[PDB]
Amino acid sequence: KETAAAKFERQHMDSSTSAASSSNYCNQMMKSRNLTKDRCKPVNTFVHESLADVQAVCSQKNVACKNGQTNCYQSYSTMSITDCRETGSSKYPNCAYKTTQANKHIIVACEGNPYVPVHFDASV
Ligand SMILES: O=c1ccn([C@@H]2O[C@H](COP(=O)(O)OP(=O)(O)OP(=O)(O)OP(=O)(O)OP(=O)(O)OP(=O)(O)O)[C@@H](O)[C@H]2O)c(=O)[nH]1
Repeated sequence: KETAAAKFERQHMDSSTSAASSSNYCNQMMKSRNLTKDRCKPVNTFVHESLADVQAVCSQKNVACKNGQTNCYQSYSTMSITDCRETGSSKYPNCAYKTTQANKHIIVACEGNPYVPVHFDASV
């Protein structure tokens, strides 16, 4: 099956673009990363940094995860991100999203050997 770390890259990494310029970015990216295949994933964040930079967050600031697990980490630096949020008009299979660009600290959960991001928890 798909590994958790690979799923995290597919759902949350987009180092190919410095930031969402396009109003259409989320519509396209939610679809192409398979986040709209079986339903419209309601909220999803893409991070525009190198994979090394995001993996490094697993050795940065240890914080509580929203679900109460203790294995979340907050980036010391802000990073460029895009939040995709489903619209109220959106109806599967024609999922529609608002594309919001920001620079924020990311919070990810890390697991494994190697210790790598497996879940996007929040941005702050
Ligand atoms: O920034 C984000 C937040 C989430 N995600 C993805 O979504 C999945 C489900 O994670 P979830 O936290 O349960 O989703 P959401 O409650 O709607 O998050 P939220 O940003 O909407 O905000 P919250 O978690 O804090 O809940 P809330 O909507 O504020 O509730 P309330 O204030 O009215 O009481 C995660 O695994 C991530 O893959 C993301 O990519 N970027």
